[PDB]
Amino acid sequence: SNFGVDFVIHYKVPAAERDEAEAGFVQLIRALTTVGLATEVRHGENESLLVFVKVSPDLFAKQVYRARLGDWLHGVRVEAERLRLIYLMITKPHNEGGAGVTPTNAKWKHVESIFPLHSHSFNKEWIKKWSSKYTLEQTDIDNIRDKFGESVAFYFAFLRSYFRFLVIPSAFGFGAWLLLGQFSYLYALLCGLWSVVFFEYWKKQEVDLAVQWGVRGVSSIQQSRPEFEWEHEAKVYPPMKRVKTQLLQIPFALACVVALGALIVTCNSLEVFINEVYSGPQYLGFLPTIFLVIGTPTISGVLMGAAEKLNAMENYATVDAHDAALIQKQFVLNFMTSYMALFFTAFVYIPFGHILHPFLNFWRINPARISNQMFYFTVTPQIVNFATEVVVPYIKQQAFEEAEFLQRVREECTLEEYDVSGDYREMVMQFGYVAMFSVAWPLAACCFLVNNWVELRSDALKIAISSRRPIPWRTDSIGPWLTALSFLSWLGSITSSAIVYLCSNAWGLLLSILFAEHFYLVVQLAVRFVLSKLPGLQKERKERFQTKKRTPEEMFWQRQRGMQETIEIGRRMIEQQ
Amino acid sequence: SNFGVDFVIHYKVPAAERDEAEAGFVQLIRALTTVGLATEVRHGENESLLVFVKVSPDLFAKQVYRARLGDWLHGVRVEAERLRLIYLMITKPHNEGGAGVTPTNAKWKHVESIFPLHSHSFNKEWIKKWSSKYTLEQTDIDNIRDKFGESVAFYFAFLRSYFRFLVIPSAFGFGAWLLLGQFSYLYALLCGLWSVVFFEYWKKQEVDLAVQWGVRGVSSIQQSRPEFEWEHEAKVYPPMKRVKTQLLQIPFALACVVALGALIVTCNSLEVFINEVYSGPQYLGFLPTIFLVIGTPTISGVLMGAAEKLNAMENYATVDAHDAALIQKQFVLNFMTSYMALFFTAFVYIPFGHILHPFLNFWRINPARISNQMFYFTVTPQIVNFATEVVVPYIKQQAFEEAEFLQRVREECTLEEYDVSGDYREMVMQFGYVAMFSVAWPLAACCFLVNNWVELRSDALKIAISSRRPIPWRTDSIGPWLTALSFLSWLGSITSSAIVYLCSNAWGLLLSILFAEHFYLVVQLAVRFVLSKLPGLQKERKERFQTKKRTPEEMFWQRQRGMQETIEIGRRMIEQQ
Ligand SMILES: [Ca+2]
Ligand SMILES: [Ca+2]
Ligand SMILES: [Ca+2]
Ligand SMILES: [Ca+2]
Repeated sequence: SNFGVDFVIHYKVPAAERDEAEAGFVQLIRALTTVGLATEVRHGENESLLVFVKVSPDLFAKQVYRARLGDWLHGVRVEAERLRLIYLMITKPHNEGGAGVTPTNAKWKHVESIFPLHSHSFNKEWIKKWSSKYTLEQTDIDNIRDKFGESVAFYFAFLRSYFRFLVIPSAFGFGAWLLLGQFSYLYALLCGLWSVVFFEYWKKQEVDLAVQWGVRGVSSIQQSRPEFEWEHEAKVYPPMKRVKTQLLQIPFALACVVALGALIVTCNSLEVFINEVYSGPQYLGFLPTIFLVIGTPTISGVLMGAAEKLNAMENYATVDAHDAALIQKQFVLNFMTSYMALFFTAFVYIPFGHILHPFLNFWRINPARISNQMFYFTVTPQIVNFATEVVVPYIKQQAFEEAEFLQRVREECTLEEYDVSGDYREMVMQFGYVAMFSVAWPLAACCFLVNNWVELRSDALKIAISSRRPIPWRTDSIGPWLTALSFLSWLGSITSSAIVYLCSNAWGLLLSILFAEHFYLVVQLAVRFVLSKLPGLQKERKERFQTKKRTPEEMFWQRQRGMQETIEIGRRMIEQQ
Repeated sequence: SNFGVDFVIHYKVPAAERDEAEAGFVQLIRALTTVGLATEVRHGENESLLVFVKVSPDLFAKQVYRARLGDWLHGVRVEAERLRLIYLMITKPHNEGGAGVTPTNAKWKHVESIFPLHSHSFNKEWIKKWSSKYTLEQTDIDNIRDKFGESVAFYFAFLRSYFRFLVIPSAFGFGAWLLLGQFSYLYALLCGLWSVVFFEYWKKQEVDLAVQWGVRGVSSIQQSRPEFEWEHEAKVYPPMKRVKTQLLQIPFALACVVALGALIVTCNSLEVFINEVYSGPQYLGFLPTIFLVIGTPTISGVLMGAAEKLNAMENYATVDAHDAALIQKQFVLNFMTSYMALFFTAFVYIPFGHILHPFLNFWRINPARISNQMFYFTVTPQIVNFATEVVVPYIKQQAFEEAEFLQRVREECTLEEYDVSGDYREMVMQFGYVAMFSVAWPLAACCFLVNNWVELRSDALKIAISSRRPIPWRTDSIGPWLTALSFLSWLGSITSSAIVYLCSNAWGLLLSILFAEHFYLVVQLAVRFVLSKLPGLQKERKERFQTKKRTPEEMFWQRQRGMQETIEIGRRMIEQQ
C-alpha cells in the first residue's frame, strides 16, 4: 500500500551542470509549495532526487469547485479526478491557478517526468478478477474509469465492444469456410454489413458512455501545449510556417512508400522463386512472409520515431491537433507497412503477374496463394506482437524502515510511460485486416477473436507491471481513430469485393466494385437511420425537465362594447343572414 | 393601411346546420375573450361572419416573456414574432395558455382559416424596391424576416444564394458551349464541383442566418399536430398501424412509375416516328415533348393531391414528421414526373434503342437528340411554370364609412394560403436539372439564371397579391429539402458522367462512373474540411465569454517540517550525491 503519496517527480541531478540544478530545485520547491502541496524529498538511483507531493483539504476542495464551474461553463455538466486535478495544478503555469513545472518549455530540463503512484493491492485484485472471468461487465469498466482516468476506460470499453462484436465475424466466417468454399461474395457483403453495424453501434455506445461518465463535449475544450513556440502575442504562430513544415510529410510519405514497396517486391519475388523451384518437404514456401512480419516491428518503430520527430518539429498550438496529426501519421505508416504486401499480392500479382518476371530473371498464377498469405499475415503478426508486448518485458524484468517503498518507487521510475495510441493502432490494424482481407481466409477473424480475449487481459497486464501509471485525462471520443475506422470499412467494401472477382475468374470487376460500394453506402444509411430511432437521451431529457422546473380606428374598436354586445351583434347578424 | 387588426377568422355559417353554428360561435367568442383578445364581428360574402381579433398590453408582454423563457429552456437563445405569438395563443388548446380553435380536430368545423392581415403599403414599396434593383442585400432578407416570419425569409435567402451561385454554372457552361463542343467530361467535373461547393456554402450560410435570426435549435422543438388522432394516453398511436399505412406508399409508387413510364414511352415512340418519317418544314420533331411538359402540371397537381390525401390519412404526431413525409412524397413524385423522360432518353434509348422497335411497328441512334431534348426540358417547363404561376392569376383577378376595408378583407379571404414547399420543390427540381443534365446542353443553367432573377421577384409578387399573408413560423433549416439537394448532387455525379460516355462512344462507362463518383466524394470531403476551418461562431464565442464573466505514513509525512527543512535536506542530499 502507498503512503498517501499523490505524485512523484524525478528531477535527475547529473554531475555536470551541478551549479544551476540546486537553484532550479529550490525554485521548484518554492513554486510547488506556493500552490499548497506537501512535499518530501528522498534519494533515488544514479544521482536522482525523487520528490513526492500530496495535498490542506480546503485548497483541494476550492480547486475541485473551480474545475466543476469551468466544466459547467463549457457545457460538460473518485481517485482519477483528484489525481487529474493535482496534476493540472502542478502543470498549469502560474498565470492563473498553478505553477509551471513542465519539463519541456521552461527551465525545468532537469526533471524526467511527473507520474502518479501505482497501487499494487488494487492491481493484483483487478488482474485476478479479469483473468478469472469470461466476459467483462460494465462494473469493471467503471472501476477502470475511476482508477486510470477516462482515456484508458474508453480504450478498454472499445476493446470489449470490438471483441464482443467479433463473435459474428467468426460465426459466419467459419460457416463460409465449412460450406461456401473460398472467395464468396456473400461473405464479403456480410463482412461489410458487420463493419457498418459495428461502427454505428460503437459510436452510439461511445456517446452513451460519454454521457454516463459526464465527459460530453470535452473534445471541444482546447488545451494548450506547453512545448508550443510562438512569435507574436495577439501566443500565435504563422500558418504559412506550419503548412511549410506539413509539406515535408509528402516526400517522406513517397520515400517510405518506395522503400517498403521495393522491400515487399523483392521478398515476394524470392518467395515465388523458391516456391516454384524448391520442392521443400508448403510451410517453407512462405518463409519470406514470416521474415518480413518479424522484421516489421523494428522498421515500424523507427518509422514511428521519425514520425514523432516530425510532429515535434511541427509546432502545434493545442494538444488535440498535435494528437490528431500524430495519429494520422502513425495510422498511415502502419496501414502502409501492414497492408502493402497483401495489396500487392491481390491487386498486382493476381491481375497481371508478368511484370515481376524481370525480378525472377535477376534471381536466377495461382489465385489460392492470397488465401495462404492472408492466413500467415493473420496468424504470425499477432504472435510477434504478443512476443514483443507481454513476454519480452517479462524476460527483461526477470533479468533484473520504509526502504522497501523507496525501492519500489525507484523501480517504478525506470518504467516507461504507458500510451494508449499504440493499443488503438493495433486494434485498428486488426479491424482493417478483418474488413479488407477476410474473404481470402474467413477463419482469420475467429483467430483475432481469441487474440482479443487475451489482449483485453494482456494489455491490462501491460498497464499493471510493465508500465507506470498513466496520467488521467478526459476524452469525449476515442479520437481520430474513429474516423480511421470508417475509412477502413469503406476500403473493405471495395477491397474484399474485388478479391472475390480476382480469385474466381474488366467490366465484371468494376461492376462488382461499384455494387459493393453502393451496397455499403445503402446499409450505412439504413443503420444510421435505425440507430437514430433508438439511453443517455432519457437521462438528459429528465435532467432538462428537472432543470425546467427549477379617428377611424378608435371608433372602429370602441364601436359597441367588450364581450357582451359583441355576441349581441353576433346573433343580430346571424338573424339578418 | 390596416385598422390595427391582428388576425381574421372566417367562420362560414351556411343555411344548413343553422342550429349548432350559433352555439359554436358564442363558444368561440367566449373562449377567445378568455385569453384576453379584443374581437369585432362583421358580415362577409356568401353567409360568412368575419371576426377580427387583436390584443391589454400586459397580457401580451406576459405571453412574450413566457415564450422567451421557453426558448431559453430549449437552448434557442418585430411584427412577425408578435403575429406568431398571437396565433399560438389563438391555436394552443386551453390545457396551458390558450384556447383550442383548430378548424380540424375539435368541433370548429364551421371556420375556414385564421389568417393575418396584409399591409399593402409595405407590399407595394417592397415590390418596387425589389424590381428596381439588380442584387438583393441582406437588409431586404432581414425585412422579409421581420414581416413574413422566418420560413419565407429562409426560402428567399436560399433563392438568392442559389441565383448568385448559378452565375458560375452559366459562365463555364457558355465557355464549354462556345469552345468545348458537346458532352465534355471537364464540364461534368466542374458541375459536380460547383454542386458540392454550393451545397456546403449554403449549409454554412444557413447556419449563419439561423444564428443571426436567433432560431438555432428550433427544429429540435417538436410541435404537436392537432389533427393527430390517438388511442391511448401514456396521446400515443400504435407504430404498427403507422407502418401499415406507410406500406401503402409502395404500390402507389410502382403504379405511378408504370403509368408515367408508359406515357413517356409512347410519347417518345411517336415523336421518333414523326421525326423519322415526316419532313416537316426540326421544331415540330419534338412537339410531343412540349405537349408532355404542358400536361405535366395537371398530372403533377393530381398526384400531389393524392400524396397529400395519403399523408393526411397517415397519422403523424408532430408537425415536423408530417412535413418531412409530405416533402419526401412530393419530391419523389416530382423527380419522377420531371426526370423519367430524360432518364429514358439517355440511359435506355441511347445504349439500346432496339427495344422500342415494337412500338414503332405498332405506330405504323443519334446521340445528339438528348441535347435537344434537354434544351426543351429546360426552356419550356419554366415557361409553363411562369404561365401557371404569375400570369394566369393575373387573368383570373382581371376577370373579377369603412366599407372599402371590409371589401378588401372579403376579397382577401378568397385568396388561397401561400405555401413554401411548392417553391422549394420548383427550385430543387431546377437544381436537379442543372446537376444531372447540363452536360447535354451547357447553356441550360444560364437560362435558369435568368429565370431565377424573375423568380426571386415573381414569387415575391405571388406573396403580394395572389395569396393571403402566410402564418409566420420558425424553421432552423430549410427542412428535408436540404437532404434532397445532396441526393440530387450525388445523382448528378453519376448521371452527367455516364451521359458523357454515352453520347461520345461497357468497361469504359463503369470506369467513368466510378471515377466521377469518387471524385465527387473527394471534393465533398475537401470542401467540408475547408469550410470547417472558417461568422456566427465568433458571436457565440463572445456570448459564451460574456456569460462566463457574468503509524508509518504519519511519521513519513511528519518527518521534518513543511517547506524550509525540506529544502535543507534537499541541499544535504545534493551534497551527499
Ligand atoms: Ca497484442
Ligand atoms: Ca495491445
Ligand atoms: Ca416560376
Ligand atoms: Ca416559384
